[PDB]
Amino acid sequence: MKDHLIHNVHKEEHAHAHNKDYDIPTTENLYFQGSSGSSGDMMREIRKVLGANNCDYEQRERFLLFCVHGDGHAENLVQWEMEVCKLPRLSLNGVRFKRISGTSIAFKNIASKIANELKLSGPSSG
Repeated sequence: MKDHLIHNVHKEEHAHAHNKDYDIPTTENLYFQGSSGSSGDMMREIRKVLGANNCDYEQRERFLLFCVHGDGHAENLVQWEMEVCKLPRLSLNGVRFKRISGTSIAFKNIASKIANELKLSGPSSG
């Protein structure tokens, strides 16, 4: 069971709401929205961002990739896993950012960027 044939199905919808009214918990996890097709593309696209930001990743599970950023040393280094999943409630591939190690500051400052590239929501701390 190997995908030998290519498949490019892009969709474009103009139905959404522009409002800043969300309820985020106090836990240590960030949320984002902005799928680029199917749960698969997510992996491909996402990874693309890392490579661009001199960031490496270690695939663990079919829908699990160990993302990591490296600038110069640990202080700047940051490890986080990105799992791709979809729920009926939100009905939108919810990409959760789990900080395995490193620092919050860098963990966020970088989390905000990745989103920009993946045309993801891009939530901030207000």
